[PDB]
Amino acid sequence: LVHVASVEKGRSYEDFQKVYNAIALKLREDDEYDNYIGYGPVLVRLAWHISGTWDKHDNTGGSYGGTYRFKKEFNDPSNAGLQNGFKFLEPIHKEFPWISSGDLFSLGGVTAVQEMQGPKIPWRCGRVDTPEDTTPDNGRLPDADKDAGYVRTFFQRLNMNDREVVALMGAHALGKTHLKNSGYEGGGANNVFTNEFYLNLLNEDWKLEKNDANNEQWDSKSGYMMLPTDYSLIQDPKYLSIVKEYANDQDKFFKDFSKAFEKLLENGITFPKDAPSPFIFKTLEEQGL
Ligand code: HEM
Repeated sequence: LVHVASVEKGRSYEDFQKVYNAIALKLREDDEYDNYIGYGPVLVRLAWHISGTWDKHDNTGGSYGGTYRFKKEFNDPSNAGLQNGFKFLEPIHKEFPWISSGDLFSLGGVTAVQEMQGPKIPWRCGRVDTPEDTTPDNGRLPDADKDAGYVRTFFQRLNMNDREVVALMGAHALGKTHLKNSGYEGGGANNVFTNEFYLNLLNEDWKLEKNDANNEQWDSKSGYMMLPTDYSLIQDPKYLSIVKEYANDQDKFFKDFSKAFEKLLENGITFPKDAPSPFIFKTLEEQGL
């Protein structure tokens, strides 16, 4: 199964920077969502969930086909709450109807991370919408109530190693859990990209509590929380070493996150040898906008 990237006809860096800017401007404007968190975190989650269906064994799923637009994937219980991100992007797509759905969803994630003062994430175009029958079945996204062994094994399907996994999980510094979406409640409600996930794991006094949905979670008196899969990163000796590294080196975390997140967004896609190189978008701030 081969998915070859194909650049939207006649489009170049300037076209994609315009789309970036439209998303970034809307992020700034629609700032009231989720008690003033804004849409940044839910867009990062959307990019991850559309990519995280990938299976290295047969090259099914992944960001290429834009299949989240189809009912089966849109209504995956693991995707509860992402409709809010989809709605955010819908007027963007109407203004730029030439962009593919996978390109839009993935670009949304890049734009959100950058606009939240995260690292630059190189991004490549050319995902092509594929038909409804290529939509992966539900159940390929991970459970939260599990341990380190589960996390490790799970991410092997996505061709991610221990360092990639720990880097990617740092995105949990963003946003929050919502009881109605996932059965977990709480979080920092933060919309600036930092390495604070690692600092919080190492520095907070964590208590194992049961929430209103009857699920266990780790809570601190500061008001932070961790999922069991989050906490597993300090229970496993290999993960713990990497957690400590990122807690003590913000730049290293940024660099590793950028590489891992691009890889996540590109899994399953074959780029022809004459495909454009990756784009690095300027932020609104860099443009003076
Ligand atoms: C074992 C892997 C993972 C599990 C079990 C997991 C689980 C969850 C759950 C249960 C929520 C709360 C959803 C809700 O209630 O609204 C959440 C939120 C989030 N996740 Fe993960 N996640 C995982 C990996 C990742 C990765 C790899 C990324 C990105 C690189 C990511 C980014 C986020 C973001 C940004 C939010 C906040 C969304 C919001 O504020 O609306 N997650 N995750």
